[PDB]
Amino acid sequence: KPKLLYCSNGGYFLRILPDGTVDGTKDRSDQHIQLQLAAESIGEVYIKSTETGQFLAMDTDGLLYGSQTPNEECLFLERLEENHYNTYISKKHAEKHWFVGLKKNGRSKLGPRTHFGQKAILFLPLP
Ligand SMILES: O=S(=O)(O)OC[C@H]1O[C@@](COS(=O)(=O)O)(O[C@H]2O[C@H](COS(=O)(=O)O)[C@@H](OS(=O)(=O)O)[C@H](OS(=O)(=O)O)[C@H]2OS(=O)(=O)O)[C@@H](OS(=O)(=O)O)[C@@H]1OS(=O)(=O)O
Repeated sequence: KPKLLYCSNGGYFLRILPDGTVDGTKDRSDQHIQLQLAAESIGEVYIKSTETGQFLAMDTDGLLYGSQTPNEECLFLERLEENHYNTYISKKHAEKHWFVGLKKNGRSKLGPRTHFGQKAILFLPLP
């Protein structure tokens, strides 16, 4: 079943738009925020648009984008927190510790600027 991913940062909702831009919006009633993430392995996720069909990917520059094709850059790893919010990692760029993050202006974040402890790094699934 669907889920909205609520970022603690500014109270936005991860949004994959059809062109492939990933940002957050605070208009919970929007078509593109509905997200469906399936576990493809032990603590390994795939978040994907319920509407457009595309995927959450992060290129080798740290920019999260929407991909048509599930490809090596679509597996983020889930990791529950102490406060019960998640934290998704790029699996291709784990080494680096590049996460999924939104800024307080909506602009998605760059993997090479996601540090453990940011309020950006935390997302919390809602129905
Ligand atoms: O463009 S911004 O809007 O982000 O304007 C701020 C630029 O400064 C950064 C520097 O990078 S950082 O060292 O990793 O922080 O971040 C600092 O300011 C932003 C601005 O907020 S805003 O909502 O984007 O307008 C804060 O970003 S955010 O994560 O809060 O959204 C940074 O906070 S934090 O690092 O994430 O905790 C803040 O730095 S700090 O809190 O003092 O450490 C760049 O934003 S950043 O990449 O998100 O950090 C901004 O330039 S950038 O092109 O947006 O990256």
